[PDB]
Amino acid sequence: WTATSGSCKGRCFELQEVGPPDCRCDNLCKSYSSCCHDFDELCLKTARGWECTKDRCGEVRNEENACHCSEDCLSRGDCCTNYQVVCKGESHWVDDDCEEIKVPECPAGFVRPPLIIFSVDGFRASYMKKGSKVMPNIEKLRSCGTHAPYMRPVYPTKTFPNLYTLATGLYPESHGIVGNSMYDPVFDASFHLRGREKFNHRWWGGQPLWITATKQGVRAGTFFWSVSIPHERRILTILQWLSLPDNERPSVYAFYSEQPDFSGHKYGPFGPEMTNPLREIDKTVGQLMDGLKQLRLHRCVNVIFVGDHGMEDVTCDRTEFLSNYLTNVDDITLVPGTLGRIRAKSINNSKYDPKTIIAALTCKKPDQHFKPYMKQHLPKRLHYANNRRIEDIHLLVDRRWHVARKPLDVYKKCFFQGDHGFDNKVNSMQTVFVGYGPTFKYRTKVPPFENIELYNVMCDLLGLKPAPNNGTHGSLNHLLRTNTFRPTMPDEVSRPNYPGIMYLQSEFDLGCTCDDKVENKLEELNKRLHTKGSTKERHLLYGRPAVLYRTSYDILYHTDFESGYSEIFLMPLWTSYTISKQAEVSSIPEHLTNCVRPDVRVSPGFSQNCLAYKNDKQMSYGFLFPPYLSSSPEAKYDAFLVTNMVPMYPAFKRVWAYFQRVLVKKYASERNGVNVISGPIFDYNYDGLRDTEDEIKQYVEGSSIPVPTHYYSIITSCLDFTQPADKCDGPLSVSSFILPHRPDNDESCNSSEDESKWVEELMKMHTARVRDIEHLTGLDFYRKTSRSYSEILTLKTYLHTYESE
Ligand SMILES: *[C@@H]1O[C@H](CO)[C@@H](O[C@@H]2O[C@H](CO)[C@@H](O[C@@H]3O[C@H](CO[C@H]4O[C@H](CO)[C@@H](O)[C@H](O[C@H]5O[C@H](CO)[C@@H](O)[C@H](O)[C@@H]5O[C@H]5O[C@H](CO)[C@@H](O)[C@H](O)[C@@H]5O)[C@@H]4O)[C@@H](O)[C@H](O[C@H]4O[C@H](CO)[C@@H](O)[C@H](O)[C@@H]4O[C@H]4O[C@H](CO)[C@@H](O)[C@H](O)[C@@H]4O)[C@@H]3O)[C@H](O)[C@H]2NC(C)=O)[C@H](O)[C@H]1NC(C)=O
Ligand SMILES: Cc1nnn(Cc2cc(C(F)(F)F)ccc2CCC(=O)N2CCC(Cc3ccc(S(N)(=O)=O)cc3)CC2)n1
Ligand SMILES: [Ca+2]
Ligand SMILES: [Ca+2]
Ligand SMILES: [Cl-]
Ligand SMILES: [K+]
Ligand code: NA
Ligand SMILES: [Zn+2]
Repeated sequence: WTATSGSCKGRCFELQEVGPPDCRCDNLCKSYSSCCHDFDELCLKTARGWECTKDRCGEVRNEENACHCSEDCLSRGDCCTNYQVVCKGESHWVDDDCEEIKVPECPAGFVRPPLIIFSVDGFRASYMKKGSKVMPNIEKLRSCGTHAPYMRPVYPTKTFPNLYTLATGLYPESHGIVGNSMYDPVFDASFHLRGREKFNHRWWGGQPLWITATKQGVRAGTFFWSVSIPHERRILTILQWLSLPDNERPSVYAFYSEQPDFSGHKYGPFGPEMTNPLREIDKTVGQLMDGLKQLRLHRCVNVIFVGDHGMEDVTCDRTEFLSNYLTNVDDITLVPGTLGRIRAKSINNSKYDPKTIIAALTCKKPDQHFKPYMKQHLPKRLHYANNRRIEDIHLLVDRRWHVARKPLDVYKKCFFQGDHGFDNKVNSMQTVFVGYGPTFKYRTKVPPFENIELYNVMCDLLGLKPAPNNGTHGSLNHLLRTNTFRPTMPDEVSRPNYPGIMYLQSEFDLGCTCDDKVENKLEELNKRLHTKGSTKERHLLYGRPAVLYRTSYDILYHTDFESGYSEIFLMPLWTSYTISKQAEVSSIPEHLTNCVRPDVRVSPGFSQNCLAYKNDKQMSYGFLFPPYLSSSPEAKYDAFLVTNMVPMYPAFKRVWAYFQRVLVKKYASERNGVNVISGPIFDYNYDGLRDTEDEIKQYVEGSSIPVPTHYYSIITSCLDFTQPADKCDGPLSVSSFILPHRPDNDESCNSSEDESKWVEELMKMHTARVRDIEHLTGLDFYRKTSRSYSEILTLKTYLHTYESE
């Protein structure tokens, strides 16, 4: 019920929302069907349009008009945005030369520069260059302020997940808005774009920026706007709030445009009909900037122009149908389109089996345009699994395609030419970032970054402490002139032991053998020095990683590599080695094919054993430092130590051996040397975070050797590739991966072919940030470099995406 007989007199676009049954006057009342009877008349005036004309200048105030051109309008805060241009001889903001804003130039009574977020739906990154001739206001913000060539959205690349990620700094799996449509099985409730369930606060987790501000005594505008409020009135409303008295006036605001998304769905991303919507958005930016200039705020406010996601070419004829794969198609519910999510149609059907659905969808047609996954097997960089609202079965859809259940779903619902939602590394899904104002840098270009990082910066801009989030605070300090956040490196929790030779060979009963019984004072002192760390500066280039949790581990030194060996997990947490451009690749000699050697620094009780691998018919083993890259025949014996061994499915050994034998050397040739850090990851509950011992679901048969869910590598070199990796004076360059440790290669449809046709393609799909590996391992990397900590934070968030320009 609503008692719509109240009135909006003196309450238009009120900031405090009122409780039913009392009628509402706020910027969402229309969406709730709750506005007072007189809201249109009083709050949505349109008379005489949105621009002053020569004949209106100095008019007698008429309160019926949409905006004003009378002499009293500046003190009332309600002039048309072009008033000073038409009536007082001023220039439009876009026509003024740009001039560095070195300090905030704010009216008396402003305690801090306000922040205005101008958000645009569907604004693809390439529009900034391709549309620049028709967007002069936007082009000025871009060239004069701080800009990235693009900003990476979160997966799925849909509207609600991305706007709420911008507002919270959280991945969708943590904030709870995991699509535009959702079913929550604990609530037994469905969330949709249309309708009222989405207004229930239980869907929306974390803490959005407007709440963070309000809790810390910084007042906020209401961010949301009902679709029927025209853009001109949204801008006039912001400008009027900015004229409130000091104690009532907000410091943070948002504008939202449904364009260019709305037209992009109809016409495709570059349809000739797209020029007009871009023109219209630019005009809206111009109205805001002219309006700020009238209020003497144009060199006081920080403005962010940001998009949620891009737009791709997608038509009805590029649809794959599950009815062409499944016998049982009526026993499933599909969330369809640019991703798929599958669950049982009925919880009472005991003949539902996910294994058989997955198998019927795997590599069945030669050009198949989607790939099925159990959600825990999705690339870790997507962070798309730890939420009961994400269905176990997921379909990753190729760019330009849709998936649907049956053909009748597509013609009883071609209309559309654009859509979005695909993998967030796809070029067409990238969106925009520009920052302009006293707190941003002047004429500065910054590298691409992820939208999860912006909440921290918006908090910095307003002097707020951010709520706990998935950004890396300090990684975007290079965007800011002032208000930088200066973090300290985390303290190491566990210090290592440095074991010497403590065990005789006969103390070990591991069931291992090696043909190594082959015998010098020159070379003996030498090998002793290598075991005490004499080559460590070559192989550990950025210091040892720090262990940020409580555990027992040993540092082990060798000629060609250094490791941190866990006594609890019975394997290295990390293994570090450097491969120069000149390094040579060799084979594993015939006599050493099955060689595994006891490590006399590490007790039998804290070692793996060969017998377990023999008896486990599914599990084999591999090595973290590759025997192929040994510096000499004698050093090669170190690579077969039981302390360098890790458990590997034979199917995974195909991937790992090609990485180690072919790819590492290729990268050293291309990059002028590389430093490699490799290791295991355990994430059995798919939360993106290091497992404790009691979370491990699988062991090598009959032993306490835990099986990793994934294997990582971090590959570092000099950004100036004219210097070798091991003698680099300046910034670094990195690429990393987190490969799933699977007992089959079903993910790779071309795996019966030679590794040269499919392994590198797998690795590119599973590209990762250093920071992703940090979360998964409890390790902290790059502790000892010549670089500033903020620069290192930026390096740790880099993602190598393998898309062209
Ligand atoms: C990205 O950044 C975020 C934010 O920093 C990281 O997420 C945090 O990670 C922590 C660990 O997973 C987690 O800490 C736990 O908090 C529990 C209290 O949680 C409530 O309170 C907070 C604070 O206000 C709130 O934010 C939470 O909100 C979640 O849940 C509601 C719905 O209930 C949602 O609206 C919201 O979207 C959010 O959901 C997400 O997180 C939850 C987990 O909290 C997931 O289940 C969802 O799928 C979704 O992803 C909550 O309202 C606290 O109770 C925990 O303590 C347990 O564990 C410790 C171990 O130290 C143990 O000592 C305790 O005994 C206790 O265990 C008991 O409960 C167990 C389970 O019932 C039981 O088995 C035991 O036997 C015990 O009885 C814990 O400290 C923190 O909540 C989240 N925060 C958010 C916002 O998500 C995230 O990790 C980052 N991602 C990456 C990859 O780095
Ligand atoms: C989602 C989402 N998440 N966070 N925001 C706010 C936002 C954020 C950000 C920021 F700075 F982060 F970039 C910028 C702009 C907005 C406003 C978005 C807006 O104006 N739209 C119209 C209403 C629509 C339906 C709706 C109406 C009402 C409600 S609710 N449940 O809050 O009443 C939800 C969705 C949602 C889109 N939107
Ligand atoms: Ca959108
Ligand atoms: Ca985990
Ligand atoms: Cl969705
Ligand atoms: K075996
Ligand atoms: Na295969
Ligand atoms: Zn859209």
